[PDB]
Amino acid sequence: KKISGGSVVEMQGDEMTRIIWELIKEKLIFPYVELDLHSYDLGIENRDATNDQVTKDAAEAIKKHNVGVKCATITPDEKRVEEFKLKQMWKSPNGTIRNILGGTVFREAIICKNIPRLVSGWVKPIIIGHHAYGDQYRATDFVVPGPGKVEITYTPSDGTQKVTYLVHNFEEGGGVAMGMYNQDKSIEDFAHSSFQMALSKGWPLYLSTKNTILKKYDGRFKDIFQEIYDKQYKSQFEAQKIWYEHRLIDDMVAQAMKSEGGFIWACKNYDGDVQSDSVAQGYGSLGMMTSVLVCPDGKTVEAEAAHGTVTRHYRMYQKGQETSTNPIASIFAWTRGLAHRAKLDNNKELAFFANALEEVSIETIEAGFMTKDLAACIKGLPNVQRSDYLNTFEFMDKLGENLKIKLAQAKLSL
Amino acid sequence: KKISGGSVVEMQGDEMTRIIWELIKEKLIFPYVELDLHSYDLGIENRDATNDQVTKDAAEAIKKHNVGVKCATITPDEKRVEEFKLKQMWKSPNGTIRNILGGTVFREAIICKNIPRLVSGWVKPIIIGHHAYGDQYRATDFVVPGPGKVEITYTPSDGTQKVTYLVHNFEEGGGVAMGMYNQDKSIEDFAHSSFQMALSKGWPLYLSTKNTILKKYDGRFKDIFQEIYDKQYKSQFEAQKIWYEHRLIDDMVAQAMKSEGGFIWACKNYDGDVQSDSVAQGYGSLGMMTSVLVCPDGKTVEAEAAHGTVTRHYRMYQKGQETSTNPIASIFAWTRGLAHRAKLDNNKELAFFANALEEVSIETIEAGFMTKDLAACIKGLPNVQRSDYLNTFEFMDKLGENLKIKLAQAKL
Ligand SMILES: NC(=O)c1ccc[n+]([C@@H]2O[C@H](COP(=O)([O-])OP(=O)(O)OC[C@H]3O[C@@H](n4cnc5c(N)ncnc54)[C@H](OP(=O)(O)O)[C@@H]3O)[C@@H](O)[C@H]2O)c1
Ligand SMILES: NC(=O)c1ccc[n+]([C@@H]2O[C@H](COP(=O)([O-])OP(=O)(O)OC[C@H]3O[C@@H](n4cnc5c(N)ncnc54)[C@H](OP(=O)(O)O)[C@@H]3O)[C@@H](O)[C@H]2O)c1
Ligand SMILES: O=C(O)CCC(=O)C(=O)O
Ligand SMILES: O=C(O)CCC(=O)C(=O)O
Ligand SMILES: [Ca+2]
Ligand SMILES: [Ca+2]
Repeated sequence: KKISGGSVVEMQGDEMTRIIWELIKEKLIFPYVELDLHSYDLGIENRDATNDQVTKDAAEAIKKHNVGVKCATITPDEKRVEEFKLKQMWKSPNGTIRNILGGTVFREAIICKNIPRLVSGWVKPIIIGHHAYGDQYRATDFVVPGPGKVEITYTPSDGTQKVTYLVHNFEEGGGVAMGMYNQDKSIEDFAHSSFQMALSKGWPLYLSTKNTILKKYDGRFKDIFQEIYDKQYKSQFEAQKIWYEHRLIDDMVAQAMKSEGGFIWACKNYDGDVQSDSVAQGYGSLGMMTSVLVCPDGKTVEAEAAHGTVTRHYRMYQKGQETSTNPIASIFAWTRGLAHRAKLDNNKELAFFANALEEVSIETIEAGFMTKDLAACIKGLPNVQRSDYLNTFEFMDKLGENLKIKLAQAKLSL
Repeated sequence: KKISGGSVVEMQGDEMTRIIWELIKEKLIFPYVELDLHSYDLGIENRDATNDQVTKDAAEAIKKHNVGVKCATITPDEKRVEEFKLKQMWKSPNGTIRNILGGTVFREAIICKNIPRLVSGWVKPIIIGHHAYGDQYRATDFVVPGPGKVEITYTPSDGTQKVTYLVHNFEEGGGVAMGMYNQDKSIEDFAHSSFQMALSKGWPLYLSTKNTILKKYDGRFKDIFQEIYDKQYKSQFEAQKIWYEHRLIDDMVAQAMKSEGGFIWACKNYDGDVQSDSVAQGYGSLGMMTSVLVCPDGKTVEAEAAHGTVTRHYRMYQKGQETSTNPIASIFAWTRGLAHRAKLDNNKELAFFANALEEVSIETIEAGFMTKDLAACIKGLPNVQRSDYLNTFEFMDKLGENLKIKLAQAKL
């Protein structure tokens, strides 16, 4: 440890990403960077032991220190309750954190020149901002056990009126029902971040909704974006020869699929969650994408890997079999977090380190050293041989070597 | 107008699809087929005129006659209300029809061997069955004007305690809120249709949900599928060497993107709606896809194009400008409906005709006569010249001749 990093909130995860997380710290961060590290273990076991209170604490710590880096976590269902002998099916730690912090989640592929895409046309990046607050992650769902009436009601805080809407009358048998909601202020912040991101990149902005189907719910997003565009941002867009356009999600996914890339895609929370996986895989790997939650203040960020804990690879790890799991997304959670840390503190040595590690990661892959997913992009999956890639440790070690070299050359330079 | 078709419900649409619809009847269907045809105009003007009653009437007619073919329709938002001077913002006719009929919507790309895909890997078809009932199409959404409590309650029919849950307490400002629901029986029918489709195609089946997030709501879909699989179709799958698996939707879309295709994808209503467009475009055009609603009765069917009315091309049509818009999906709405009609009536002539029109459509494109979208698939869009594609009228004409030849050559 030499560079003085400052205050960072670290959230430990589960399964294969927890393995990779420790390797990143040991071989990449800790040798070169001293951090005041506020560490919260979001491993499923510690969440169960704390009644998921560690998750709320971690989110409050991020508010305090303005940067956090999160490892992927298990969101348990019934099967996970049985697997770990959990007390309850805990809520997604990502939902909990994003709903405490608010803001927009920006996701973008990590491009290496030698890696063929699955989608032939994307020669420019697609950047998905997605609203981080509300909707399905805050929803209230339940089983309808039998016949009866489901209603949803709104009571203003003065208690002077009540509006009851019929959801469904279940005449025969049961089913499921759910309420969900969003807030105007959170929607307004989301539009601002989306418009500002478009201007920062010089790219057109598209917002996707279902507003033809949900006329009030999605119509509110469409209206808030349009009001804020026509008032504040529309001339700035024209000055850069870019535009803002609302599209139906149906049209939007087809346009993106056939596009060349090079646009900002504003998504509702659920669409951004799902489409970012399609996009990341389309550029060739879920392991090559960045995800940063940018809070409305412009000060606080949470960087993360958007993919999951890679359970299938973890099961092989548990048997001693070789794994090749792409660490790049998890590494970029650290570099994006430290880069923001550096900016807040005007720390040039940290800013240099964060970019250096990003450069090493891409250069290493472009020199032919990669995990199996990326070799599968170059070859076909059925054509890949063991000699074509590196196991998770071998790849981390190669990154470690090249990082030491790159930082050694920087010190020698000038 | 020789072959006797039987009874078919026709639903007329809007904008560019409406133009193509009448061309298909004139140049393709009516010369070779006589039908007992119950026509319902779902064009946005007639729906307004009838206060949407025509949409429910058409759905009731499909229940009666077991087959319908639907042109794409406008679902109005505020901008459409002003455009057409509408009385109300009408609900989607597709939502209305699907929730009356129930069942599963099956969507599959129409493959021409000369058309390159956007997605490198898919050499086998992807069939999305999607639940036709409930969820977002049946939702109750509203604006929250200001601070206050939104709650959701369940009052059982047995007189027992009413159950109340807090949705959100808005502490400052307003927002939006929505209820939505689904029914056990509809989910069970959706499960059975999915398992049977996989066995009939010999392909593995995947169900995608968000059940880690919606634990009760999406958990019910996952539990019902798993229960019906274990007790009913499991041994049949193993005999055919296929399998059923639930995946989270995040994993599923990425798995699908990198696959070679060749599976049935069971989706919830909203996911199937959206993913079907991404899959159709990935095989290279929104114009090449079949969409067939299969009702739980095993009898009734509604065939449609899954895409919209193509407003942008319609606006150019309104200016007298040349357009190239892909009719194939609107045509396959006709062929799929007639094919089902022919199966119900055991009409071997109608069945032959329906297949022939499909073969003609594919063979025409495979010969190099295609609309602009398909030309763009081959050459890339910036490289497409005018000599590479036929305009919408030209393309319909070329299909009409190849059809006339294919049936005359079959007269032998
Ligand atoms: N950000 C988050 O905290 C987050 C997000 C999503 C899911 N999860 C959680 O993760 C757990 C597992 O979910 P899941 O199995 O649906 O999905 P997953 O962990 O994302 O992995 C599913 C598949 O995606 C591929 N993959 C994902 N990340 C990869 C990487 N870094 N390198 C190489 N391949 C990668 C692998 O494909 P192959 O099998 O073909 O090799 C893997 O088997 C669940 O408990 C879920 O709740 C967490
Ligand atoms: N089944 C239905 O009744 C249905 C389904 C969806 C939407 N709609 C309705 O249709 C209206 C417009 O929707 P939208 O503009 O979002 O999408 P759309 O009408 O489906 O088409 C939008 C874009 O998709 C491409 N496209 C769709 N069909 C095509 C075809 N047959 N041939 C060539 N290209 C095709 C065109 O791309 P390019 O612009 O690049 O040429 C078009 O501009 C709305 O009122 C909506 O409610 C109806
Ligand atoms: O939190 C979860 O359960 C999944 C999160 C996810 O898929 C995402 O953030 O893209
Ligand atoms: O009914 C609508 O408004 C849209 C329908 C749609 O996009 C679909 O059926 O896939
Ligand atoms: Ca996701
Ligand atoms: Ca659709």
